[PDB]
Amino acid sequence: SGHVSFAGIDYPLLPLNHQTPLVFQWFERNPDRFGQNEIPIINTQKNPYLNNIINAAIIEKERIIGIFVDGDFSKGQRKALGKLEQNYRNIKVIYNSDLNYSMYDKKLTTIYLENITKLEAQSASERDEVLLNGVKKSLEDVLKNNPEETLISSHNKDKGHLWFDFYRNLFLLKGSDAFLEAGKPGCHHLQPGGGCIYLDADMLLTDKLGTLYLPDGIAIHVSRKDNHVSLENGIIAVNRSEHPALIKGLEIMHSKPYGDPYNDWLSKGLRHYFDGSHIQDYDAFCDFIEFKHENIIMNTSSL
Ligand SMILES: O=c1ccn([C@@H]2O[C@H](COP(=O)(O)OP(=O)(O)O)[C@@H](O)[C@H]2O)c(=O)[nH]1
Ligand SMILES: NC(=[NH2+])NCCC[C@H](N)C(=O)O
Repeated sequence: SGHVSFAGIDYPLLPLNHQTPLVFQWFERNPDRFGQNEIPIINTQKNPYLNNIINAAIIEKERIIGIFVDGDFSKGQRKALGKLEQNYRNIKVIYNSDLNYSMYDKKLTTIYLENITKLEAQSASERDEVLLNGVKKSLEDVLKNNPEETLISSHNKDKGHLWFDFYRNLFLLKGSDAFLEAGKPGCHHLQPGGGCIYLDADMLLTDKLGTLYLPDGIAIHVSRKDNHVSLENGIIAVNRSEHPALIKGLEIMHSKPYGDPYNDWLSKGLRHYFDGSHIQDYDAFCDFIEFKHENIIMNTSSL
């Protein structure tokens, strides 16, 4: 079609054409279980992820493919990627540290003390003292820990899947203009403030994707098992840099102690923007926001 309507509000279908890079990501918790001249990206029987990205890139030789990487990498491991970039020159390896996220950041001192004030400003006969006393100990712990400790820093390699699911959302905020910001070659063909398409390393390209259309230019993976639907970070595709729905999620991260990429940023951000006030069912959002493509065998890590 040409559009779709949700909550009584109308939403046009926006193009994501074959310029639009596929993004993969690998945040490797440990680099030293790899050879120091091995591409520090996992390619094993249960998940041969390094095979699923190349084959993706081969199926799409004339669309850019980004590999969003992060980990304390040996010089030789960085040149394993280097060989990978010249041996296939649509592939663009991008180091997390080569991007500046300061414009999207916040200090937990700030974030906590905000909530401390909000709660203390409410009726004592109404307020969440249980929470009121947790954010102050979180406060108590960050002071002693480190004055200038922020959201972005917190969600570190130590913090497991919050490491890579947090920075993912940041990446997409920066979108296609991030190929430029690290300095990656032969990316002049990317449009400004342009979108991207993240992929779990395990969503398998089979055949060409083509030119995607979305409600307001955003879609995400939705799980459907067996009797269940969820929204997933397995696929994320936007049509531009700093899409609002994710922007709102970045705000909810700034305005909540203990925000979470999955529940707060991704999930509630999308849905508050799309459904600020909850007129449509959750599922009827999941359907409205679902990313459909027949040429990808979705989320093959469950097998
Ligand atoms: O050590 C890891 C493990 C996972 N991932 C990311 O998590 C995504 C999906 O992970 P997987 O399918 O293995 O786990 P699931 O979330 O499906 O259980 C991958 O594409 C990666 O982007 C990562 O960056 N580093
Ligand atoms: N974003 C994702 N696709 N996450 C994984 C969801 C499926 C999960 N691997 C399972 O056990 O079924």
